[PDB]
Amino acid sequence: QCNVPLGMESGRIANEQISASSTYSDGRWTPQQSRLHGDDNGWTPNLDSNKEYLQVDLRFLTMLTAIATQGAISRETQNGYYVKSYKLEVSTNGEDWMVYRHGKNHKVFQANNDATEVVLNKLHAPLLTRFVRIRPQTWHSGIALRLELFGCRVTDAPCSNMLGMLSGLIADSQISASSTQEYLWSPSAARLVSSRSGWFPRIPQAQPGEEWLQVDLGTPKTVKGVIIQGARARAFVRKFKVSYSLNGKDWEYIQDPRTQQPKLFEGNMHYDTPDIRRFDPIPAQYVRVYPERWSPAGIGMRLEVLGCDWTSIIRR
Amino acid sequence: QCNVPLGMESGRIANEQISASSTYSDGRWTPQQSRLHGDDNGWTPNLDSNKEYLQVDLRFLTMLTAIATQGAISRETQNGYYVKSYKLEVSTNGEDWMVYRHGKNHKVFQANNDATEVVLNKLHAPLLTRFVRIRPQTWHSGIALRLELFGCRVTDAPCSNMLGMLSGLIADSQISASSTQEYLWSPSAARLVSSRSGWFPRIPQAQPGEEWLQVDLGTPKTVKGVIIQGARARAFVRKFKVSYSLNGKDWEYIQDPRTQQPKLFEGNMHYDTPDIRRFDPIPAQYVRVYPERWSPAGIGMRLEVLGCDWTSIIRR
Repeated sequence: QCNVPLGMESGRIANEQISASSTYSDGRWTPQQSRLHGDDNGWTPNLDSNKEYLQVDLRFLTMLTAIATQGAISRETQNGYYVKSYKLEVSTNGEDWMVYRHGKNHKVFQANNDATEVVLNKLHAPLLTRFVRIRPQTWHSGIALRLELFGCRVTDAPCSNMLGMLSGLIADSQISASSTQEYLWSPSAARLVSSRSGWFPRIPQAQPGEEWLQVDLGTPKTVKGVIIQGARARAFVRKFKVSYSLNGKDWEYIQDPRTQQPKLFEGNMHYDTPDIRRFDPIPAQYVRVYPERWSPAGIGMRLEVLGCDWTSIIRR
Repeated sequence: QCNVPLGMESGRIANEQISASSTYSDGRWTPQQSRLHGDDNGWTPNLDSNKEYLQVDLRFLTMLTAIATQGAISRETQNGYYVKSYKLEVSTNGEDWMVYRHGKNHKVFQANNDATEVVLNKLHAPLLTRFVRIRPQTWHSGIALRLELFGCRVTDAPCSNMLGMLSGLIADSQISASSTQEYLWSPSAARLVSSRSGWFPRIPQAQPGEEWLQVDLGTPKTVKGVIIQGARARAFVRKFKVSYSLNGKDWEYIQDPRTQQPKLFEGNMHYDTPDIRRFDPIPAQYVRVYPERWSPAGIGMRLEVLGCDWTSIIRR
């Protein structure tokens, strides 16, 4: 299951992966002291306010499912400090941020009640991200924070490997679309995370079923899912269908077994925070994502395909 | 507490610090024989009248809180002499004098009833001064006086040091005002005690809250009070507010916690006799005194700031 400590306490998250908006000026409450069960104070900002944050760089896209926090007792004075509530803010690139929401509004996490006890919060909806910010909203005596993050990698699941949109392994020539906003479009614009724009059809406010992004994997693969992202009025896909082809001639949609019709996948709720959509493994060389509904600003999309190698050999 | 003998009996007040308007012509009743419990006569003037005085130079600004007197018995004749009542007159410079008052009128201190006993008078209101004159009003047989003075230094209190208006440590460039009566004004005019004039705004009969004197301490300091003085129709401030700034950008007034509004400090009742106004210690580099009420002759002011060094380090 996806609830493994990501490496604050263990040290797997190295000191340099931990930063903050600021730190207490005497240098005794650095971001690097924010490790859960740490024995030397904790992180404390320059000023106590709701505009400060602790930031963890997880290096690569990671599933985040839970957060645990403590306050800290001062080694110098024995005074206890703890955060009573915080907001969560995430990013795939460090520039584009999403404040975690519960329905319409920002989720306010209830945190500590003392300086020693661990308080764990499970996300009601797990989160694909790289950068994590904890932003204290209320505190006792002052802000002090020790932290653990919980989750897993996408590739922890079997046959899940990112097939090469993000990494560039899938070349520009292998990425194509029904139409593009600009002509002499660069196919790299459609790459999950690494792109700084996105694929936009000629009129992003387009017609359902008419537009598509196609990935040619170059050889047949076992395809088990996609990761969809919006684009940099924010543009993202809200609903989509997926079709696939082994031979480049015949296509099929992934079916909703319950409805006996092409499956309508849920898209994104934000332009940056991506969403994983898995499905029953299918042999395919070509995959198309067909946007059906989108945000008010129209279709904008970055994408990655998930799977592994295919075997045309099935035993008899 | 501020009731320590200032050095008449101990000899801390040296002979040269003691003088009088005159002395008995045979030289056997000199001002230097006016020390409490002295064993050789006492001070006696050339003529017995209410126009004579004994004068003590305390050298620097000193808190005076009590006076003790005796008469004296003649070593030569065994006749006893004592002062029955006296007035008190004080000065910061030896030129400008204030007769101590009780309400509207001069305070007449009741003194001795015999030649041997000590009679102590506590001032109903303690007094910041340098020069002290005892002026006998009534006497038995004749004027003879032995004396002790009681009080303390301002710097006996913690974090109280005069920050450099009086001494010149605070340079002319660090002293400024909202407006001045004369242009090409010398900032040194505003220095507590050492100035022989004072700060006057363009129209000393001015509008409340409109005028101010500013001291720039050159670095942030812990500020714990001011000493205000009038100027040389006598000009002095009667009521004032104090504002302060750490960063030279943001200002705050010292608040009256009872009223939740800027504190209205009591000013002077005389042009020369200064008054100490302490407050809760605050970090500041810049301090402004804003006159709100003043004597009929308008705003006139000399000033000193009180405090000590600041530490931007507060332990956590």
